[PDB]
Amino acid sequence: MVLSDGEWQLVLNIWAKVEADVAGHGQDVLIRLFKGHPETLEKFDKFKHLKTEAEMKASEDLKKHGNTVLTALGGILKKKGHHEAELKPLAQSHATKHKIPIKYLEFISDAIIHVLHSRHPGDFGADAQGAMNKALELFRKDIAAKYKELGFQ
Ligand code: HEM
Repeated sequence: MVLSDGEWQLVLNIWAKVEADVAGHGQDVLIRLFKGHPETLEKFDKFKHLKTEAEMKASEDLKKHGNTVLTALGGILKKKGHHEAELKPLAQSHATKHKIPIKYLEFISDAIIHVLHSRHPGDFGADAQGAMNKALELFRKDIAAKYKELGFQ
């Protein structure tokens, strides 16, 4: 389920803009995730104390984790169609340690798309949106395959 060269270029072109403020994007993504799907917040022992959007926005640890998430995703995206090594430890920890259903990965994928549109209305047009959908679909597909191996799928 392979992206074209042009599709990868669109993905990484918008991603280079994310990289001007990775932590801010990452915090926005986690806030969108937690507000839209509160069950996801409950998987984070270290964030479940946050009861309001303002509290989420004020948390420096949440911002840091947002940076961690998007920096790791950036690493995956820059490997384009060959991200096996980067994806492996992530699937492993999310399956066995953090116990994160694939469905929650769908939720965060949608949150990323939402945030990219919110912050970049002009640059993140339909072509880039579609290419980013495909890149995040491939991410989910490959994680789900590792989950299946490990009996978490
Ligand atoms: C784009 C998708 C995601 C990426 C790239 C990502 C990345 C990471 C990374 C790099 C870490 C630290 C290293 C590790 O433990 O593997 C981490 C930790 C963690 N992730 Fe994710 N993650 C993603 C999605 C999610 C989702 C959707 C959830 C929950 C709904 C989640 C829950 C957790 C938890 C609970 C930890 C440990 C947090 C702590 O330090 O207390 N992850 N994630």
